[PDB]
Amino acid sequence: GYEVHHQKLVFFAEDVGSNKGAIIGLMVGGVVIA
Amino acid sequence: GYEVHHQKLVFFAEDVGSNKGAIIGLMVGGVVIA
Amino acid sequence: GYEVHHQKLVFFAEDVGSNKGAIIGLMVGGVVIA
Amino acid sequence: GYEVHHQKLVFFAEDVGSNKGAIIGLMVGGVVIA
Amino acid sequence: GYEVHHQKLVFFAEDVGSNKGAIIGLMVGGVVIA
Amino acid sequence: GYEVHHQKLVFFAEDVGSNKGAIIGLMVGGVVIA
Amino acid sequence: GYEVHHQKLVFFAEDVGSNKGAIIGLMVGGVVIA
Amino acid sequence: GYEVHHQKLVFFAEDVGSNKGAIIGLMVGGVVIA
Amino acid sequence: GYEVHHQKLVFFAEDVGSNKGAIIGLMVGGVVIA
Amino acid sequence: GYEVHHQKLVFFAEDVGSNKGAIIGLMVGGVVIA
Amino acid sequence: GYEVHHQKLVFFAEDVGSNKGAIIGLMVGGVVIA
Amino acid sequence: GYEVHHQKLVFFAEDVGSNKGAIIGLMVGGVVIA
Ligand SMILES: CNc1ccc(CCc2ccc(OCCOCCOCCF)nc2)cc1
Ligand SMILES: CNc1ccc(CCc2ccc(OCCOCCOCCF)nc2)cc1
Repeated sequence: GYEVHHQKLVFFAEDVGSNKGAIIGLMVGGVVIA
Repeated sequence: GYEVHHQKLVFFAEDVGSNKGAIIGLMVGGVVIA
Repeated sequence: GYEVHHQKLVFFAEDVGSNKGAIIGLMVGGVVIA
Repeated sequence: GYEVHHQKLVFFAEDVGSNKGAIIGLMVGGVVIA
Repeated sequence: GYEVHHQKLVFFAEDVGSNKGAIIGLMVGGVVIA
Repeated sequence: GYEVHHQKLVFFAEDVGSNKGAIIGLMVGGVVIA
Repeated sequence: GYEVHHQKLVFFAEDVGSNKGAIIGLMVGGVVIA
Repeated sequence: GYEVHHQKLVFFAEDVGSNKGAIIGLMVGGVVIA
Repeated sequence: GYEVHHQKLVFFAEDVGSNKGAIIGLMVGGVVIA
Repeated sequence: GYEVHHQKLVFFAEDVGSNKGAIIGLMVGGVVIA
Repeated sequence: GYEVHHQKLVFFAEDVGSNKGAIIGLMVGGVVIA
Repeated sequence: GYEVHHQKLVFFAEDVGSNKGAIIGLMVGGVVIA
């Protein structure tokens, strides 16, 4: 009697342009110097 | 008698332009120096 | 009585253009100097 | 009574153009100097 | 009573053009100087 | 009662053109100077 | 004039014994059927 | 004037014994059936 | 004026004994049936 | 003015004994049946 | 003004004894039946 | 102004004894039946 479907997970749906910095979807630990 | 569907999770729906800093969707620990 | 289907996980759905920095979908540890 | 199907995982769905930096789908450890 | 099928994992679905930097699908350790 | 089939793993589905940098599907250790 | 040190992040400090279920330190997306 | 040191991140500090289930430090996507 | 050192990341510091299940430090996608 | 050193990443610091299951340090995609 | 040194990455620091299952440091794709 | 040295990557630092299963440092694709 269990049913799971059509989940959805997005990080950056739209466009990413002319980036000159640091774009990170998921970070664990770690250092960022933008 | 259980049913789950059509969930949805977004972090940045729209556009990301000319970034010069640090954009992070999910961070655990870690240091950021923008 | 268990059934899972049609999950979906995206990091960058749209386009990525003229990047001059650091774009990272998932990072564990590690240092980034943008 | 178990069944899993039609999962899907993407890192960069759309196009990647004129890149002059560092684009990384998944990083463990390691240093990036963009 | 177990069955798994039709999984799918992609790193760069769309096109990659005129790259002049470092594009890496999965990195463990290692240094990148873009 | 176990059955697995029709998995699929891709690194660069679409085309790769006019590359002048370093495109790497999977890297363990190692240094990249793009 | 900036200095950060001696941070610390733990998920399971003590012991984990005779587990018969699902113990997960950090989960993003994904389904768990315990 | 920037200095970061002596960070530390642990997932399971203590012992793990007689496990009969699923112990996962970090999971992105994916299904677990314990 | 930047300096980073003595970071540290561990997944299972202590011992792992008599395991009869699935112990995974980091998982992306993928199914686990313990 | 940049300097990084003495990072460290471990997956299983301590001992691993009498294993009868599946111990995996890092998994991308793929199915595990313990 | 860039310098990186003395990084270190380990998968199984301590001993591995009397294994009767599947111990894998890094897996991409692929099925494991322990 | 770039210099990298004294990196280090290990898979099994300590001893491996009386193994009766499958120990694999790095696997891409492929099936394991322990
Ligand atoms: C607030 N809590 C917190 C906790 C932890 C952190 C950072 C942890 C970390 C761990 C490792 C790392 O780098 C690994 C370098 O591995 C390159 C090996 O390269 C091999 C070439 F052959 N960086 C950072 C930050 C904050
Ligand atoms: C409430 N929002 C929400 C959002 C998302 C989710 C789940 C997302 C997800 C994505 C992928 C996945 O599985 C990937 C299977 O990849 C195996 C490929 O194996 C290759 C063998 F060769 N599972 C779950 C749940 C909830």
